[PDB]
Amino acid sequence: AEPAFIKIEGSTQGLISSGASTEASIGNRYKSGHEDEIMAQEVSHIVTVPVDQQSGQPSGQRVHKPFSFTCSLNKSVPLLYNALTKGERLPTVEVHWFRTATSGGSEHFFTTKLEDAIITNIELIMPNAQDKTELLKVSMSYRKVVWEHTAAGTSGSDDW
Amino acid sequence: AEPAFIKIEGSTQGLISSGASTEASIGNRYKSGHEDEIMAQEVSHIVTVPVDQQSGQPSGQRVHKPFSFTCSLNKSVPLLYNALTKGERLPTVEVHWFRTATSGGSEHFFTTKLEDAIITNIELIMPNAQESSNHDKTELLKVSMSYRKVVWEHTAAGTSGSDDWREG
Amino acid sequence: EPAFIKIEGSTQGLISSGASTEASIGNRYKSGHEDEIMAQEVSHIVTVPRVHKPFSFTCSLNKSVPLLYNALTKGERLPTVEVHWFRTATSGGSEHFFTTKLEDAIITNIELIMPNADKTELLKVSMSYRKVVWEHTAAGTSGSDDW
Amino acid sequence: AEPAFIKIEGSTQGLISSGASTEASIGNRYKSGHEDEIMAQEVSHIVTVPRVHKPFSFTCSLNKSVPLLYNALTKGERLPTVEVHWFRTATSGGSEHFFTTKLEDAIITNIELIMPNHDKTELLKVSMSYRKVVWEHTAAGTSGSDDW
Amino acid sequence: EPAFIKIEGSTQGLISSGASTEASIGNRYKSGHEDEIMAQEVSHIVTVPVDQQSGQPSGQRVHKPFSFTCSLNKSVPLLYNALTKGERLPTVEVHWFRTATSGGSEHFFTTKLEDAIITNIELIMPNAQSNHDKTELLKVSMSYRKVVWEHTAAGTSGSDDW
Amino acid sequence: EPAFIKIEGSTQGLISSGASTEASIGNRYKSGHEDEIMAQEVSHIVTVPVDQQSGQPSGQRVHKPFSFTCSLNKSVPLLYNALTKGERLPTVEVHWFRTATSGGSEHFFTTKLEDAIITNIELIMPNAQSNHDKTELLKVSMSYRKVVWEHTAAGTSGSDDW
Repeated sequence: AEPAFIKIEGSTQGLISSGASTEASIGNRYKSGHEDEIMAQEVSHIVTVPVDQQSGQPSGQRVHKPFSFTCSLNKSVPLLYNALTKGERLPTVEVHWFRTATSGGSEHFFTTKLEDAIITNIELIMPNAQDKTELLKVSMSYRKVVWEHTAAGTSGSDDW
Repeated sequence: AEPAFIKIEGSTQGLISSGASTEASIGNRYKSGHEDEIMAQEVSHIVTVPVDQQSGQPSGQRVHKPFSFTCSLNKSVPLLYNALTKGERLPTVEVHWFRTATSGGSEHFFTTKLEDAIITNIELIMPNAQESSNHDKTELLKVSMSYRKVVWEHTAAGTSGSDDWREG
Repeated sequence: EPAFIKIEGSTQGLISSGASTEASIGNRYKSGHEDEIMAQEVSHIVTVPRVHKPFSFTCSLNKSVPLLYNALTKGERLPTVEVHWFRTATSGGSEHFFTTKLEDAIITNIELIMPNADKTELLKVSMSYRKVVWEHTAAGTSGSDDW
Repeated sequence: AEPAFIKIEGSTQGLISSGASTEASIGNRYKSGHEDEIMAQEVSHIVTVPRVHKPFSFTCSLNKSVPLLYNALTKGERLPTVEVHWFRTATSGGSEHFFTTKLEDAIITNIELIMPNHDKTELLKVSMSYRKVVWEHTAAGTSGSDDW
Repeated sequence: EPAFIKIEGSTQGLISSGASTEASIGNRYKSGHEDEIMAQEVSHIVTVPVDQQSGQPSGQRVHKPFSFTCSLNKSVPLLYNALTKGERLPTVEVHWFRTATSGGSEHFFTTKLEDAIITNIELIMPNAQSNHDKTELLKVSMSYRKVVWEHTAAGTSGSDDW
Repeated sequence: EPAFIKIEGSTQGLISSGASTEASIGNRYKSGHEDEIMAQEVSHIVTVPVDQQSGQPSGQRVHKPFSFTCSLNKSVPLLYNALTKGERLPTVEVHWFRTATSGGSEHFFTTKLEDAIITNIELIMPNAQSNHDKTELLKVSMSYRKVVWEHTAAGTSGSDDW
């Protein structure tokens, strides 16, 4: 699995992801290239339609569930706690997905964009220290999401 | 090897699986042959008959449960979200199952067809880089759907079956 | 080792016909039990607070599967479903040593799972029945009960 | 871990465990010595207070007593004695019998059969209530008991 | 590095007597602690009732059972007797061990219970599949009237009643 | 990568005093952090309630207890004292570490709690089968009235009240 990279813009704190993937921020895990992006080691997101469970037809509108990414303790974490606790809305959250390319390197092939996100949950876990880093799960609702397969040219979107 | 390939046609978006298994869509995992089919790494489906008591035998209408497949982030995924969000009815979903053949190659031996499918759930999960435990693995997209009719076909050996998922 | 299941249905006849032939299961073909389903798992519970619980076996996508769905969805009762259990014997081969048969079985659940995002897809078949008999064929002991 | 051997006597079917651990019954896992006892690969048992005894259970394979065990379960046959002999590695090379658990007029309450597919040999969990249990550390002299 | 526990009840005399001898355990015989139960596991919780939203402090300390896990040793029938008869155990004393400078084991911590009562005995024997060193396990859970914690090597006591 | 926690109590003073010294933890002695507890695990959640099939932000944020896991060290009896007596802890300070360029551990993050209260202490010792060559674990959970987060290496801070 290749890591994804997330650029976060805040209404109060500006470029929250600024310097997130630098040596000062993440250490020997430094990634040359995405200095102003958080490196996401996990992502999860669900979208659902309630169903009757008997006829199989929907029993209500679609429901968006929070978008989540997991990172380590990087330079953005104190800023993310500020946003969570102060209710700061983020006008843009943009995740860039990567895969192994022909040349051998990673290529950006997919994009997920959230508009006016709000952080609803931050979960920190340090696995037992006796190659892994502490984990920080950031969950977010939003007002609109757009999906883009950049390499093949397909996009879609929806409001919350 | 043993992934399945799924052709999806939508009543609004046409051939949703178009080009899903091409190099631009999935990269090094592109499979020449199934260009207009989604590559599915997992599949799950349940059909059940109520028993309802210590009585112990069938007691009510059978219930079909949603059919689901899991794929990676391919060219159709934005289209699939469009289908989920707009309630787009999918007139045909066709699953082709594969196994190792006599000669050593992959063989198509089973087919599952859905008629008037509707996507009810899309769950995206990316496992983490856990020091070569998830080297082979990729982000996964579990797509679930209900339908109005299913056909089961063992193409290699001749046997077929079918059933309707009644509305009421 | 796998178990082998002969299934006879009151509407579709020998449901197990050709289940374990190369055309049905591929390189997993077993050239002994052509007309039996090869079961990779089996589970069954009988309990008192007697209540029998459904008998279950798990197979892959073999040629009887479309017929098993027909039985389930149509409520076809199966007059006999017979399990033959095997073990490796003294010399070197597998020997049949146990049989469980069900009488007037009914399929109540079919759960299909494809794994591994080097094994095979799995299909769990669960069944009620009206009578079950057990018989350690190798040792002479038998038992039976009604539902 | 070494397996245990259980001698089960039933009020209707007699020595249920008779020949349970012989060549014809369990195959290459045949170990001569406990021919008239079932070879148990697992055991679990709980007693708790808010006394409450919970069922004693053992796990075996498809052996010659299993069809008889289903008869006991299905008819409610009271089994006047159930005796488990526990074994451990000794100073020398063989296993030594060091513990015994004895139940009086047990009743089988549950039989759960499971067969897995990197594994070996299907498992059958037999659970039973009882009217009295005796615990005995054979090697050291201490005993205990209680009624249900 | 297992713990070693001494148990006395008001009716049965030294319940842990000879618990860790060959006659009691066998090839796992470990000299020295002959009259103590060798515990392979221990678990214990103490808690304060919460009130999550507008949080911190909805109640009075709650003690939960102290439990240890051993094998089938000579004290087990004695423990079942204690469980079944409701025998009050005036003292249960746990000695914790760690790697020392010398190469041997050093006793550095003690947990004491006063008027303990056995609340649960769960016996589980894992499948012979391999597990060349696994053995039967016995989880014994105890209530008590007072617990004392002592870091013997460094000092520092603490205690509380249930 | 283990973290080190300095704990100050309003009744017992420097509770973490000598927690990581030889008398306290043995050959796991750590010169540098003598007056800090060594933490193997830490867990902490902060959340905002939301209207599920509606707009997101409803209701007050909810801070949840901060937790750390250590072994049986010199501070444990004091930590039990704080739990059972409700001792308010004016400062809890966590220093997080990572591998540096030079090869040594570097301090890069700090988490501080103000007026902490211990709400839960869970002691669990694993079964010494292979695969368990490490020590007993003690989960200490605390609520607090203020927390400060600091990325020391990069210059970011944030904070909140409870």
